Amino acid sequence: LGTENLYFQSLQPRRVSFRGEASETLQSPGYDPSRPESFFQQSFQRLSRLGHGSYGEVFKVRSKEDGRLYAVKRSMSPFRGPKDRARKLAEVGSHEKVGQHPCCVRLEQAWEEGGILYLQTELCGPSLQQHCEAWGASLPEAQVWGYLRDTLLALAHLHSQGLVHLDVKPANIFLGPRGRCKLGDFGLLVELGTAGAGEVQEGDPRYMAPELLQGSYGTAADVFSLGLTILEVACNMELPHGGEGWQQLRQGYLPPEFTAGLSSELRSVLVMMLEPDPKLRATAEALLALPVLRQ
Ligand SMILES: CNC(=O)c1nn(C)c2c1C(C)(C)Cc1cnc(Nc3ccc(N4CCN(C)CC4)cc3)nc1-2
Repeated sequence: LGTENLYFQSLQPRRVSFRGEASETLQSPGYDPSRPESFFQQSFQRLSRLGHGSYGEVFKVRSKEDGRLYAVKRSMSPFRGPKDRARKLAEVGSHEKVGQHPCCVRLEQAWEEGGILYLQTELCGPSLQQHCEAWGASLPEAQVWGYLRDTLLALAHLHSQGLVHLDVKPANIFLGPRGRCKLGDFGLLVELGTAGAGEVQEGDPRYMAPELLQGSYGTAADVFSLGLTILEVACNMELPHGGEGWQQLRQGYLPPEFTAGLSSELRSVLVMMLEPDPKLRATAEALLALPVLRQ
């Protein structure tokens, strides 16, 4: 990748896909390629900004094609070059590899224009982080068990295919109707056994599995991250980025000032998920087999 001819070469949208229909031309009611506005500008009603960061922005939109609501994630600035472009496009690939699942945020379509990547997904509710902020307290365990089960279902789906999300956290879990949720943000997702060697994009340090400090990547890392995710939302407990507390949470410590009110059942499951040794840590499939996590 770091050596292509025409390294610097950079107008109308091109579909990004699983090599099915695409590579392809896009069309839409409201879109005329000879007008200078982008496909995104012409083909959607932009309703609000749902999120933003160094990556770009996510908008709530209404599609002019079907009049339905979606989210569109748009990258910040034109591709830096071939490696940046490949890195960003790989998020679409990760969706293709994951495939559709009721506990994963669904990708509807993706395209690039003018060096910008656009991912149009289903519109979900707020993140679990945002939900906890609105609640202003610990979530009732009845809510927690549902979110735990749904995100475990998502992880089992990824893990069965040798995929690791690597950034499981409340901010990347989105609420659905009637108590469900979905795992999203596949930007850091990796397929084990494929380079880059030291497949090095790092998730949020608050939720990182301890074995990742020595580069031991595996599906078990996601189970640990989800354990801390659920601990945080069930206890309204801020997680340390580092220091003594960060180490203790990775040595089996459950702070009594925060966790004394957990049911024995939920505590028991969290201990399984937070096991420091990834070889001993429960798998998502194994957790989902526990009667307490049944349908
Ligand atoms: C890197 N970022 C993302 O992947 C990402 N961020 N958001 C906010 C979304 C994504 C996805 C996973 C790519 C797609 C998506 C799909 N749906 C939502 N829904 C949503 C709804 C409401 C809100 N809020 C409403 C109240 N507000 C003050 C803003 C937060 C945030 C997100 N968010 C998103």
